[PDB]
Amino acid sequence: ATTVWSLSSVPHSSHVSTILGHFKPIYHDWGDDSISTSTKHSSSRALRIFYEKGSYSKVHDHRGAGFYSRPSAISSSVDAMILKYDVYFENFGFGIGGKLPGLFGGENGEGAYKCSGGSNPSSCFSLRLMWRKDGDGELYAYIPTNQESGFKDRDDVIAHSTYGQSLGRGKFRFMNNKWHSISEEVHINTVGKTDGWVKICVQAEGHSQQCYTANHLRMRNTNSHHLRGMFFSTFFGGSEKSYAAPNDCYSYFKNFQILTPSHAVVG
Repeated sequence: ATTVWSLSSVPHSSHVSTILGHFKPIYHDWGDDSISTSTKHSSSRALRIFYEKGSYSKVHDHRGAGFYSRPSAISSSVDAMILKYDVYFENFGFGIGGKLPGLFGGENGEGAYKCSGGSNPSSCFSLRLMWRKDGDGELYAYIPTNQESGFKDRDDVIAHSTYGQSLGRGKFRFMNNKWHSISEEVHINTVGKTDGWVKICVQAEGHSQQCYTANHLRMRNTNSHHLRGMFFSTFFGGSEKSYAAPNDCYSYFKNFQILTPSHAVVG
């Protein structure tokens, strides 16, 4: 597969706009106060996100960070994409869950950035990861309501009426105080079919790779929708205090890559 974009490290800068420079263009960025850089766990200077004890999505300060990234090298009709990155969890403390970066797509414009929170218009899909209780991982998908028959009753699905769908929860798990290599391979559906899929592999250093494949997915209902790039998103929650971070804790990200393999749907 062809690598169209990568980001090994971030510069040692106090200016967040410079820290995030090679992610650009970015859209709907937030969380400056949580963003810094660190070589504590790696030779490559990593993007570091701070989550203050007690923080979650609704807390005003130090609750994490978010932005959509659409590197210019990505063409406008990409139907298959692989996102890779390394993440270190420091002092987790996973509480009852939070967000991690994943891919997103949809319309070519602002419509693509609307699939989060309580919002799921027919302009986008988003495929962030989440951690959960005890560091269990999942695909956390904002996808169209018209999924295949019986979708909600799938063994790999914990559905929600308004928020994201939990796919594959517990099939991989995140470990405190370790690096993890993460890959998310996404092939969006043929329009008119539920033949899209997502394969996530996670490997904590020292341990065996664990992979989960979500197949028979619908991401789009129209042919003008495509994969657009990375939805960088990380914070605890959830929308209420029960999701508050139990600890002052930190995540570190390095070695970002986006590849574009040949599109291959699975019916």
